[PDB]
Amino acid sequence: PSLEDLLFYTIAEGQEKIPVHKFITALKSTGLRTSDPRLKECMDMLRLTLQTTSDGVMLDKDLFKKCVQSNIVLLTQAFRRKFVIPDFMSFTSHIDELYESAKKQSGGKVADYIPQLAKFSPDLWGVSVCTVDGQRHSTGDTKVPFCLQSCVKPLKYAIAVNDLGTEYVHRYVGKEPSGLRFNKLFLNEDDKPHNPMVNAGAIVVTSLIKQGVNNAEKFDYVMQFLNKMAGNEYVGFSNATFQSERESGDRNFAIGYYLKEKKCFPEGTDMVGILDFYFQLCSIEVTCESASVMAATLANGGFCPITGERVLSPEAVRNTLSLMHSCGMYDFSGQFAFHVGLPAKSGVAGGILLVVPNVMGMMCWSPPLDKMGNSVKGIHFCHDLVSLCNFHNYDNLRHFAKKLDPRREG
Amino acid sequence: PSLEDLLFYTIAEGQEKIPVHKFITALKSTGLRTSDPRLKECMDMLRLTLQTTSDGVMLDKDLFKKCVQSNIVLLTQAFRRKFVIPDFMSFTSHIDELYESAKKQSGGKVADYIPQLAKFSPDLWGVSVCTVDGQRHSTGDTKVPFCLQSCVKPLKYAIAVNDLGTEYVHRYVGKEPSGLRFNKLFLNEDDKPHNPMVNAGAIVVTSLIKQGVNNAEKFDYVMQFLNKMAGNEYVGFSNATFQSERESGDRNFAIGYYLKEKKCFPEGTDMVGILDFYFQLCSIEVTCESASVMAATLANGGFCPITGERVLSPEAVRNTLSLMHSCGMYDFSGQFAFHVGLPAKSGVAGGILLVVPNVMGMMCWSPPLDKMGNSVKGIHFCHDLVSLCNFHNYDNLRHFAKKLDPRREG
Amino acid sequence: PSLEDLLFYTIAEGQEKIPVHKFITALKSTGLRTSDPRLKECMDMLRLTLQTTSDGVMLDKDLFKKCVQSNIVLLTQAFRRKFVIPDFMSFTSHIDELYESAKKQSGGKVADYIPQLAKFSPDLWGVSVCTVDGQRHSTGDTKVPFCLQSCVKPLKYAIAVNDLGTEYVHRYVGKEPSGLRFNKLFLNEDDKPHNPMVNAGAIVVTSLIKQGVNNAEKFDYVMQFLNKMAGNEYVGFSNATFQSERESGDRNFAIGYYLKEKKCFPEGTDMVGILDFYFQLCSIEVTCESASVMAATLANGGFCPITGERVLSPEAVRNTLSLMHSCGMYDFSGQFAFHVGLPAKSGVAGGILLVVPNVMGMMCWSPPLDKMGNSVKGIHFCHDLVSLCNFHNYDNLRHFAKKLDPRREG
Amino acid sequence: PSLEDLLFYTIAEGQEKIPVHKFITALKSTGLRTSDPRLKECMDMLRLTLQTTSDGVMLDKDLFKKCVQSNIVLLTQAFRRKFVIPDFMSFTSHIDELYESAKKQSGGKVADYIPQLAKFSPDLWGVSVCTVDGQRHSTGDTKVPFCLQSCVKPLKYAIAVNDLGTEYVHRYVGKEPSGLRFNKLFLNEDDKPHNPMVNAGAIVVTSLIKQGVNNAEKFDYVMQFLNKMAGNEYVGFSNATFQSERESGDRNFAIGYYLKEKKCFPEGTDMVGILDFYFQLCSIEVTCESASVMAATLANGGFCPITGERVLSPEAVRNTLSLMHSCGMYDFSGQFAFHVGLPAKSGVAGGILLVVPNVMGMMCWSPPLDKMGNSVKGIHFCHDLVSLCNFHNYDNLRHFAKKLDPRREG
Ligand SMILES: O=C(Cc1ccccc1)Nc1nnc(N[C@@H]2CCN(c3nnc(NC(=O)Cc4ccccc4)s3)C2)s1
Ligand SMILES: O=C(Cc1ccccc1)Nc1nnc(N[C@@H]2CCN(c3nnc(NC(=O)Cc4ccccc4)s3)C2)s1
Repeated sequence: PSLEDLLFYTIAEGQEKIPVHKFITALKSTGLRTSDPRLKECMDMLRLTLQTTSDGVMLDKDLFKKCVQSNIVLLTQAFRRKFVIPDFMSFTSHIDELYESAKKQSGGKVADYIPQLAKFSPDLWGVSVCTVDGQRHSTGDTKVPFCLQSCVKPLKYAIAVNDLGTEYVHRYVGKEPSGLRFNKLFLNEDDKPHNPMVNAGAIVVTSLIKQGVNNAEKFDYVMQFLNKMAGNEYVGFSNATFQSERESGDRNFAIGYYLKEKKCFPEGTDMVGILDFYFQLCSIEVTCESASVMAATLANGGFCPITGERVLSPEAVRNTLSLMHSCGMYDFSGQFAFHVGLPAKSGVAGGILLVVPNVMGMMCWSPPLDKMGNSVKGIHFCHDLVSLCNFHNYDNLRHFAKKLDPRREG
Repeated sequence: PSLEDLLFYTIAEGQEKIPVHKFITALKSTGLRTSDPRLKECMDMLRLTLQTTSDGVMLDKDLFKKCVQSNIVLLTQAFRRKFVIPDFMSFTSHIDELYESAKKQSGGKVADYIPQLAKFSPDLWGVSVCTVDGQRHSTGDTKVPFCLQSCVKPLKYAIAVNDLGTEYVHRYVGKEPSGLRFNKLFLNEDDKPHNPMVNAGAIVVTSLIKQGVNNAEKFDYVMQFLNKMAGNEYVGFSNATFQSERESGDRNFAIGYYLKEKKCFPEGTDMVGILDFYFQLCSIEVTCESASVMAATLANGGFCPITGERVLSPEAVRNTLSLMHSCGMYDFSGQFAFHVGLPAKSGVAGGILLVVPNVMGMMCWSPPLDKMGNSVKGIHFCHDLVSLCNFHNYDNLRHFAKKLDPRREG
Repeated sequence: PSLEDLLFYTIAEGQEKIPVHKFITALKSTGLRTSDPRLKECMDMLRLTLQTTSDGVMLDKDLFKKCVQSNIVLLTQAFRRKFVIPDFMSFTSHIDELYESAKKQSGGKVADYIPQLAKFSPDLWGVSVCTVDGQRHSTGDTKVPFCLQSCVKPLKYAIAVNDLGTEYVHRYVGKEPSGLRFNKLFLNEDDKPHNPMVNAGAIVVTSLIKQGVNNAEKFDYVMQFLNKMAGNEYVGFSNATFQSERESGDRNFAIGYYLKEKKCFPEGTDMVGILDFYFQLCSIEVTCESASVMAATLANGGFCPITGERVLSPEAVRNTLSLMHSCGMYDFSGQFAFHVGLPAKSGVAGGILLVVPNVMGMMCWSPPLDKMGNSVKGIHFCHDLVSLCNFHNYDNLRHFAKKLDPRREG
Repeated sequence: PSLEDLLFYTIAEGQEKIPVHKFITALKSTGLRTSDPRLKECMDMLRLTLQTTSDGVMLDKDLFKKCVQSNIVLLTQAFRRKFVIPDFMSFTSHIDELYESAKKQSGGKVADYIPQLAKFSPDLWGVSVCTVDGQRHSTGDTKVPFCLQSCVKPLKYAIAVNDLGTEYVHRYVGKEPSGLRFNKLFLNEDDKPHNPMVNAGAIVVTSLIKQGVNNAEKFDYVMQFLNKMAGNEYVGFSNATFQSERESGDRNFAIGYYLKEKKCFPEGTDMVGILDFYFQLCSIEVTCESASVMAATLANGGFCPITGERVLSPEAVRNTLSLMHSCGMYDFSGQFAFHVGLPAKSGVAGGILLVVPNVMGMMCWSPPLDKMGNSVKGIHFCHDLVSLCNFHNYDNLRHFAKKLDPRREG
């Protein structure tokens, strides 16, 4: 009694033959996209079958077997409800409601210190989800590209820890929040930036990645790596944002000279070059969708959930998630950790990279920022989400009052 | 047939009768203690039956059932390996190795600013575990009473949030680490103490509890509360420590007057009484074992694992777990959060209250402190614990390298 | 058949009955003594059986069985050559050659040092062997009482590590030898005595044992511990040696005051009293034979060989053997470790307590000392022993030139 | 019956023929490598058989006999579980766990001295095992070449004693640790370096080897010797490390001139030349794997375990193990001897040559050293190994508490 034929009877309902669209609809209903890279062989085979059998279109036990066999393990887990969120449909309806609520939150100011962010409508609002099992949902403007900006800080920190290890990286950068009123100070008392999520800390992390090669390869190396975290969905680049960011980055240069003088960099660092590399990494583009997959890779201990590819070490991902928890939301970091209790990173373009460990990754995007620099609708959404679901780090998985748990059912 | 007989033959193993000792030994190996409050009916019925047949002492099926039917759901759960740590006997052997490794860390200094702590041996060292299912383990000096000191701070903060709610409580006290810099200041910029885990914060929290009634009743109420938390295991009081603490609390009187002048207290507070109540709370005694149960209540969403009682609202436990993560280990809070990733609270007696959410609570106790004020062996044990098991809060449950996961049979 | 009968036939050579004396002669030849504590039940039963009849005395199978059934495991082991040295009769013959050869080393000088050792005569010379299986051999003056003097140092250090543990004991004393040039300093750079085998170290170890009771109770307690170690063989006390020790004790008082000033003792120490306790411990009396048992308890992982009792924890015995290796023979410790490769401890009375781990314990005793303070004859014998047998710690058990291995048969 | 046959039925299980892969799998599970030089005849015959029969490929009892006849003794020992560590599979699993435990110890600093050992990273960590029976296991970075450095000191001292005797060699060098730890001084009071494991002792030992010929012959001579100890596994040379060591050896030139002036060399010694030879010997290269075989030769009384060849005299190997005990780990020598109780030698590349007498040889390697100059990870591993197994010199083989003994089974 193979997997293939016993799953066959599940969708077969008791009939001899299965509608192709009935299979596809059932597949989608689990939250998997038909374009999922782990489902390619099966999708090619279904397409091929539609060609070679216009006499249909319905799958015999043996025909069904011939399509789904190469992707059979995934298809089972999907259809035997063993995914991290069993009732993904119900969950996405909740996501949509959360979305509609934050959509009514119209305040905040779009960043305008360079013309490439002043341009973005205040009304763009997008939310994407990717579970650690690759289940997907999106609502709103989730295919509009925007710059990562500071959302890239944890990503490049993760690359650094991955390539070099914790101990080395943290010779150069600390692992703690500054404390909300040592905002302005570049260095902690050990003459290290206090953590990798502040600009000074990010600038030093940037200086550690791929030492020795030029910025072109350095950038290519980081771009490859983001491609994998995103399961090869959209990772772009804004040159316009880069040119603007470098021509108006006085404080970043102020930080650059300070760090150099305090000898914060590895020997042989070309600081002005590192600053230029730093502006490039800030100008790297995503959509909500592709970024949600990056977040999911961090939710999934370093494996990209839609390719099954190991992208980062567990050590790299844990460190990163630790610091997004405590340092990722600027001056709202403590507030956020307290009330939302999720690892997250915001950016000046309006992105909030969000991780729900062992469940899912998200990217919420809306350009208007609050006084602290976080997307208004993103922050509102994040609070609501943890109000609804027992996703708070220190929520309990067995005793959680009236909170809903999307990891269960009846 | 039914649960009791189903269970009966499991322990029975083909033969007709079960010896009582063979049932008791079977039960212990699940990690439940025979004195478990939820197993009282069963043990009462065993004592009656061991009175009935000095003739015995076997148990046939209907007699076995007579003993266990009242506690059958718990006993089945225990015996069919449904507990949070299925192979607990393997897990305690790991705890024992961890224990012996920290035992070799003989450095640090016993607090001597008051004589009651000076007298404690630098060689006392105990660790106690209580899982969210009531499984128990201890190694070392675990029934020796010692004062909570600052380990009580999250307990009384939990009580305050439980009785009054988050929002009211945090009108008087903040929700963020000061961090590690700065760390002499009594108030943040909103003129609130930074958080509940610092002295200034604890003092203010102490003032919110059971307002209106006198300090004798307040202490009573908190004792009863700590009783529920410990599942009625050992909670006491060191009057000697109380006297020492109060004739040596210049700094907390300095804090008290500062807070009073800044109007940090609720209207109608007698600040000097509150400072007397706070010193009392610090002088409350526990053992490793009874404190590990309190920690398990926090691990278990507010339900005391060995009684089944709801002690704290889930709100209270979350808030508390949040602030123990970022603020619970003094100047080592950030390092500890980064490296151990567990909510914890230390005290100057050498206690470390440790919570592994959804898994277990622990108390570690060894009087010698490091220069930050944390128990040396406790700190070493805690690091090792998380080097071994995937208990770090930002460990992945599915992809965790070569860490051990005690929640699985692998 | 059964083991008693199997054993019977062995000792009965097909003959119908075993004479008692024949069984006794057969038993002695294994190396066991008839007075062996583990063989009491059997000897009690041979005494009773030899009372049943004026003469007799034969034992048929059921009578033999009657006497030997209580101790059959040990008797079988002895008779089927399972003892650590199978051909023990051959071995004692080579102990005797070694003895006679050292007997011709008449050089050296008795400690005139105190009024009690000056009368002890340079012709006395005895060597006793006790293996880890209780096999015994003696040659020369082995029942003559003499004081342990510094041979007591590993014994009292073992007691301390046994009662208090390694980490406590070594807060007070070190675990290395100093310079052969710094054999005059009392303290190392951490202001602890160098190790337990020097006077300053021994004095500090003496202060650790049974704190809180008077020194007459402390002395009793060490004597009790020393009784277990010798399997209740001779342990005494020389008041004479004690008096001359305490008057000629200027350097110990010098060390005493130096340790006091440098705060080397446990809090609440009466240094002057400790010196007096110390003088008593050095004046404790043994014979060659009883001391060899003490040495064999150390050879046997802390179990006394002729009684089976767990006398010392493995930690105690290992710690003790390690420090006898490097620190046990004064200025000759280095040369002795290199050439003899056995843990040993000498004393000014002429004694050398010798441990061959996993094989045997020995006491060698001969009052004339060389210019380093070690018994001339003892040192000569220890050299010859390791020249003859592959007992050196860094001899190879498989490839050992033309050395003899007593652990192996033909 | 013939051994070949008796062994045949073992693996035959009950069948008439043995599948070749099944014999190979059974062989390797003993820990023997198929590439073992003692198994060459058998492996050649098996390879030949696989050629001369495209059939099977299964061994008749007659065919099997033809393959394994010439190596029958060793194959018997291997299959009848008579190797020093019977359950090698279980042991290697324990090696791996110790490995993973030391792997999380990322402190220490790579030996920066004249930047080019700095070329390979602080992340390299490998452990290789070779038993005295030739059983092999490796984990981590064990085929990366690194320079012996000071790890070569015991090897060239063993060569010297082998060729010259103990008496000659120790006219020129001492037998003792410099004591507590002055290796400020080059000479002891007899104007001899203290022992062969200090640089002045190593330099003087170097001057002893192969006197009369030039340095290339001397070097070839020691290299062929190293080839035998390693069973002809990798022994190389780093010219890079040599030129470097040669231009950075002021201290060694300071020692060289001191020794010359104090007449420490043999008559006719060209000191500056000897220093150059000395630099070359430090620059000799091994892997973890080949070095483990060297250590195993020392563990096996001077016979290389994987060739059965006599490389060093028992006197040479004993002398070397005695001095590795007390003088092998720099300043940690006393502490290491106490806590680990194994002969070991560290080098500044991060290697630790470790001998467990009569059991196995090991090489641990991790470049980051501690303040004393010993590999952080190696030291951690060595401590953990002796905590786990009863391999400490002065562990007892019969009574050893909770330690595991891998020389045993049930
Ligand atoms: O803040 C204000 C006034 C203000 C108030 C309200 C609104 C607008 C302006 N002015 C500033 N001047 N300079 C600043 N930062 C420079 C650059 C980085 N830094 C250090 N980084 N690390 C250092 N080393 C340390 O140890 C930490 C430290 C510094 C000061 C006090 C305590 C600790 S200095 C020194 S900010
Ligand atoms: O100010 C705010 C609001 C705020 C917060 C953040 C940013 C802007 C405004 N709240 C508070 N002010 N003062 C407080 N505590 C009392 C008074 C000062 N103190 C000392 N702390 N430390 C003292 N001694 C020293 O700072 C040298 C020293 C340094 C190193 C080693 C030894 C001494 S006095 C004890 S709470």
